[PDB]
This record gives sequence, C-alpha cells and structure tokens, in this order.
Amino acid sequence: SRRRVVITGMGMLSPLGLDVPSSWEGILAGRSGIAPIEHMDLSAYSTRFGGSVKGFNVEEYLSAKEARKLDLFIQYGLAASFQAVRDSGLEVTDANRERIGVSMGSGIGGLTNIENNCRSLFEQGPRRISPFFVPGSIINMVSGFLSIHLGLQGPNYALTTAQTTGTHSIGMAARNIAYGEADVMVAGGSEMAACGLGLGGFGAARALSTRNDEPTRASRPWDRDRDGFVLSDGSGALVLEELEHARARGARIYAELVGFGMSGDAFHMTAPPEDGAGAARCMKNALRDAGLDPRQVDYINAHGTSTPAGDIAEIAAVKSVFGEHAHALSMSSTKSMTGHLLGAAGAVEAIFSVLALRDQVAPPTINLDNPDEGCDLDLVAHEAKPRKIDVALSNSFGFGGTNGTLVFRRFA
Amino acid sequence: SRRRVVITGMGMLSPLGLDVPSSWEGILAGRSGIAPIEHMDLSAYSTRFGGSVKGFNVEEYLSAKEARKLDLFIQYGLAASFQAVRDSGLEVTDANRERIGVSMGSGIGGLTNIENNCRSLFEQGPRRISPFFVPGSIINMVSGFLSIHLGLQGPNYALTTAQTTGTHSIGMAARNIAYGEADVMVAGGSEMAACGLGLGGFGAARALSTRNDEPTRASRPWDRDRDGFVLSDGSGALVLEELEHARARGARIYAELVGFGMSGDAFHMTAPPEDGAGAARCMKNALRDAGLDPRQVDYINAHGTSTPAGDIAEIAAVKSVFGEHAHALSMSSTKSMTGHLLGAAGAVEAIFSVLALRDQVAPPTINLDNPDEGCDLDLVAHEAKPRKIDVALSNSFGFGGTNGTLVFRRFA
Ligand SMILES: CN1CC[C@H](Oc2cccc(F)c2)C1=O
Ligand SMILES: CN1CC[C@H](Oc2cccc(F)c2)C1=O
Repeated sequence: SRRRVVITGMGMLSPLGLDVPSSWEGILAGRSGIAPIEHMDLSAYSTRFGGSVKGFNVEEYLSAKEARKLDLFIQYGLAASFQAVRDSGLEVTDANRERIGVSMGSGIGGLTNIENNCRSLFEQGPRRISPFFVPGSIINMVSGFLSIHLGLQGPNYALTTAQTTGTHSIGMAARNIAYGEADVMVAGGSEMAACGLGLGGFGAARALSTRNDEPTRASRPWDRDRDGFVLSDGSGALVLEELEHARARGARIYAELVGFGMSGDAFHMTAPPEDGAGAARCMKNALRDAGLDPRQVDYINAHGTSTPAGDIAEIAAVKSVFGEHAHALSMSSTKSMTGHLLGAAGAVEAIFSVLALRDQVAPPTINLDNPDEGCDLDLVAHEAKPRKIDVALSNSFGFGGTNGTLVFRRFA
Repeated sequence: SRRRVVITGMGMLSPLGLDVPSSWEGILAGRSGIAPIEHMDLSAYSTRFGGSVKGFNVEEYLSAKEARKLDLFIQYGLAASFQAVRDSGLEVTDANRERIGVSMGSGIGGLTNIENNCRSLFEQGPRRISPFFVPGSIINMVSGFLSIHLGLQGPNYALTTAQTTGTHSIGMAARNIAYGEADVMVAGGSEMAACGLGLGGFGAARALSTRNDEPTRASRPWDRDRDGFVLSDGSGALVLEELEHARARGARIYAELVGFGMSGDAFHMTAPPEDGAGAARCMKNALRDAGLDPRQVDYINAHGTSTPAGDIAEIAAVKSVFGEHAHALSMSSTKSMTGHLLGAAGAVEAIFSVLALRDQVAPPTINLDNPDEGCDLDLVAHEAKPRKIDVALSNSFGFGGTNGTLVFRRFA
C-alpha cells in the first residue's frame, strides 16, 4: 500500500552558486546568474550569453583522472548528487544498499563531448574518438556513476523528457518509494547544453532571447518585452525517502512530497497550447494525487521560461485550475534569475519550492517591469515576499507536450 | 493490490524485417540480419558491418515534410508505435485519451542528426544548423510525436538506460497501468547509432566484433571465438493494457506481463561483475514481483551480446538464480541473428519472448559452434526448439550496471 515520501537531502550547481545555500541566497536577493559566455567564441551566434556554473571545481568531488572522461553534465549531476547524499546524513550499508536507487535525468546529455568527438572524427578520423565517448556522454551515466561510487543497488534509471526531465525524475522516483520498489532514491537532473550545437540549435529555432547587450535583463517572465528563454547549466538532486525510514533514523525532513502529475498536451512538438489545457490537466492530476483542495496552494514555482506563448499559457492554466484562489496564491519564475536549466530546471526549482516552504518566502520574478496583457496575478515582481506557505507546487512543460507538476507541503 | 497488465499489440523494425511477423519468421529460421553497412564510408573503421533496417519507407507513416524534421531513431520508434497501436485495434476517444500514455525510449538518441548538424556547423558555421535540430533529435520525441498524432493525454515520458532502455520502458509502463495511473501505454524503444559516432565510439572502446570477413558469424553469444557485440538498428513497441479494459473491448491478448525487476550492479561503468550478481538480483526481483518460484521459468531471452565478460556473467547469474532448474529452462540470444539494437534490444526481445509463448518455441542461438568453458546450459544452439513455455523472462544489462528483467506468462 502507498507509502509517504519526504525530502531529507538536497544538492545543486546553478548559475547563482556551487551549492544550495549559496544559490538560495542569490534567489532571495534577486541576483541574476546570467552573463556573456566565456568558454567559447560566440561571435557567429545570435545569442552569446547564458547561465554558466562559475568556478566549479570537479576535484572537490572526483579525481582529475576520472573527471577528464566525463561530460560536464555528468560532472554536474554527480556534484549535486554527492551534496544531496551528504546533506541527507544517510549511511549506505549492506543492509540497505539494495533499497537505495537513483534517477538523475538530462534533456540533451553530453552534447559538448559529442560535438568534440564529432570534430575529432571529421578533422582526423574515427581512431581519434575517445574510448570513453559512450560511457562519458550518454544520459544514464549520472545514475550509473553515482551507483558505482556509493554502492547503490536499488532501481537505476534515467528519464529524458526535455525541459520536464527534473520534475518527472523526482515524481517517478517518489512513486518508486511510494509503491515499495525502493526506500530511498536520489533524483533530479543535470544539463550543460552550452556548446555550438546547443546555442546554435536553439538559436536556429529562434527560441532564445537575443538581448546580448543586457544579459541580466534577458530573462523576464510575463514581461511584455520578453523575447525567449535564456540557456543555463547546472544540476539539482534530492534525496527522497520513505517517511517511516526517515523517522526511524532521525533524519532532518525538509518537506513532504504529496503529489505528482504528468499529462501530455498532445498539441504541438514545441509550442504550448495558448489556453494552458495540458498544464491545467497536469496540475489538477497532481492536486487530486495530493488529496488537496486547490485553495490550499500558497506558492507556485512556475515553469516561466520567458517565451511569449509559454508564459501566457501558464497564467491561463493557473486561472483555470484555481479560479478566484488564483488571486490569493503567489506564483514566481526563478528562471528570471537562473535562466532555463532545461533537464535540470525542474530539479533546481523543486529545491527552491522546498526552501520556500522552509523559509516561508516566495522568491521573486525579477525583471517583471511591465506585466503583459492578462498577467495580473501575484507574480512576486522584483522582490522576495515573506508569506505563509503550507503547500508549494512546481510546474515544468517540455517539447513533445510533456507536463509535470510536483506538490510539496510542510512536514511537522 | 495491483491491476493485471496484458500485451494486446506489437510493432517492430529490425535487421530481420519491417514488422513483427517478418522479423519472427527470420528468428525461427535462424536467419542473420547482419551485413556490411552501405551508403557510408567505413574504410578507416575497424568494424564495417552491422544490423541495418532494410527498405524502410517512412512515408507509410509520415508525410515527407514531417519525416525531414526527425532523426531516424524517432522515425523507427514511430513506425513500431503506429504498428503496435494498429495491431491492438484500440480506438482512442474523448472518453479514454487521458488514460492512454507513451514511454518510448532510446539509449543513444539522435547521433546521425547530431553528426549531420556538426558537419554543417564545422564547415559553414551555426547559421546552417537545422531549426528542427533540437526537437528532431531529443529522445522524448517518439513519445511526443506519437501522443500528438494519436491525441494521447496519459503519462508521456521517455527512459534512457543505455542497453536496458527497452526493458525498463516496458516495465515502468506496466507499473503505470498496474497502479492505476493509465489504462493503456505504448512502450518500448528505438535506436539508430550506425553513424561514424556509433561505430567509432564503440570501436574506440574495442567493444565491437571486428569479424569483417564473415559478418553473419560475428554475433556468436557464448561461443569461445566471440570478440564483442554487433551494432544494430530498429525499434520495438508494445501496447500494454489493463486486463479488464482489454476484455471489455474484446482485445486479442498475446501474453500477460506478470513481473518486472530492476537492479543496479554498482560494479563498473561498462563491465558486468563476472559472477552476474546484479543480473541475479534483478531476475530474483522480477520473479518475486510475479509471485513465481525460479522453477516455473521455461524460457529466457538472454541479453546475450557476444562479449567475453557479459555472456559468461549471464551463465553465472542463471546458475545462481535457478540452481537445479538452470539446465531445464531454455536460454537463447536472439542477438545471434539481430545483433545488439542497444536501447531497442529490450523492446524487440520482449516481443520475441511474447511470441515464444504464443508459438511454444525457443528461438535459436545461431553461431554457437563451440560453447565456451562453463557454457553448458540449454542455449538452443543453431536451431529453434519447440517446447513447453508457460513463463518467459527477458533480460537486459547495460552501461552503468543497470539491469532489467521482464516476466511474461501465457494468458488463456
Ligand atoms: C511557439 N514557438 C516558439 C519557439 C518554439 O519553436 C521551437 C522550434 C524548435 C526548437 C525550439 F527550441 C523551439 C515554438 O513552438
Ligand atoms: C567488458 N568490457 C569489454 C568492453 C567494455 O568496455 C567499454 C568501455 C567503454 C565503452 C564501451 F563501449 C565498452 C568493457 O568494460
């Protein structure tokens, strides 16, 4: 029968910091993590900025010898996973190793590594492709490497659902624990798509903000002058744990995961429906899964990507689900500060939702100078808002019309 | 408690055929799908052969214009998915579309597309990258495109667990139905990694057979002269359906999916443990899930990749799990004929496991001329073996030590 699931550990790399507390300080201070990209020459690209992880030292986590073999998305995923496991206090033993699994996902995975090995192949020949190309690039290897390093013998898998990946990974890992397939899961996502193919590929679709001359103001969810998403790098990991398991070991519990929804739009490969029908269906599924009155929802961490169609679809979805209560909750997009971590977005935003519950504060939507037509909810413009938050909801939507909602609440 | 899950539709592209009955005819005849790779210069490569899909016509499924937007692995996954839904006779309606979902995965995803866009990027610069590069290359676009085309609003996701993808995709879709999150799922996997990057990436790790002189004899699981796996392309999809739902509409039921196991080895990034400890835990997990004694298993579709370490690990795991029953079951590798479809391997082998139940016949392991030391199980050498089969297992083991087992049972 269905068991309860709590959050006992969190870890993060973001454009605002190399761990959770540092990232969260930047979130509450309204700081932007967005800057011109330094790691490559983007003069031929229409977008030349994004949210880089600054000053990451992989030798805080792994030997230089093994790090050299791994794409940055794997390095970031392992860093966030190690932080979350350490933060949990959990001890892996022969007695519990078969009951601890991992589900760390990615939207695109090791695009930097694949681009670099493609360069080798085309300029030199296949004899210059790294022997570590496959295990160092494919998406499941965050889960794989984490399991090898910590001895986790529970369910070992990875989701790839584009910009919904982090939310789906956390939700499905919670279901694993709920249904008794595991007692503990490390779950979240990681992304590092800032290579030529990433910036060039989103750029060819004209999906990215082109505000090169003012990167910190580029990400402006629900602002009338928004012109697309800002591409960002990093990782989020959570340690999810069965309630009675967490209670038995005296774990510090941050919050309870009470609800998870998934819905397909079945609308369009890349565009969200204007009325937010898929996001509404997904949130309704998550609220019914959590056994909630929608009026219990105090805070929504929006997907809020700073796209014309995405941002207004989300307002439509929230008004349709919450009716008059839409005017009482607070909804914000931390992508205003972090940009869009793609497969990692739902993972870092799940952590931000849990911290909104811990600290009783709604993170701001920075850059919301001129709210667009119909964008008339409390979107927490400019400044963090202290308020009562018993229930927080984190939304993600992605290519393929794939939707996820997580519902968290305070645990006493 | 838990609902029962049955298989009501199947679809396939493989090196043996453009559908299930053609592929299965090849399997029972001991035919090889392996041949030198055409329309591609492999001069500088140590492997020049594999399992190609021959004569695939995407315009049976999609307009030329929609097919141009999508990597071959997505085309393949859609073809298998459309076949499986057709084969099921399911009528999608406003009354059931929120109860029908998709989980089609891939191990490596859009390497061919990435390769072609890399070529453009390096030669001409980022303005030649396709606008459809991202949505046409990401692994969740089989689930995304299928849901949009058929109007499916149930759970929409994609697994990526390397060579375990197809097995995990089917098992987790079965859990969705068992626990009431969907009534129908389309599940399986697709792969097309016969590009410079795939053949070069696996070749760089010396993982591939280099028997260029005799491609049809290269894949020789448990044979003392095996020298690595054969890379193959294609797709498998199954329609999974809640039993009462299948019975109410008068569905043709092929078999019941009674068990699913997952385990991590936590051993090595690419190598299995020699004693097959992870595969043994995974099979025991799947049998416990099914409420079956190891003695009830009649047929195992092995991972059986033709690698020195992997093939011997699987013998060890089977001897360990099945004890005095280990010789009574038949265990065969259909990869002897199909080669290794990586993320689709588990999907097409689940289909072969189901057809073994329908037709009461164990597929052969072809090329098993000289069983290796300790390879003394009933490996169905050379020729198909008619036999009693009530319970069939399908095993997948992949990079990151990720394991999957599906247990299928005759249904009447
Ligand atoms: C309404 N719009 C705006 C952008 C999006 O189109 C795309 C298309 C391809 C890749 C991508 F990243 C985005 C859409 O459907
Ligand atoms: C048991 N053996 C044989 C090859 C494999 O090693 C690799 C390593 C990297 C990529 C790959 F494709 C394979 C292994 O560890």
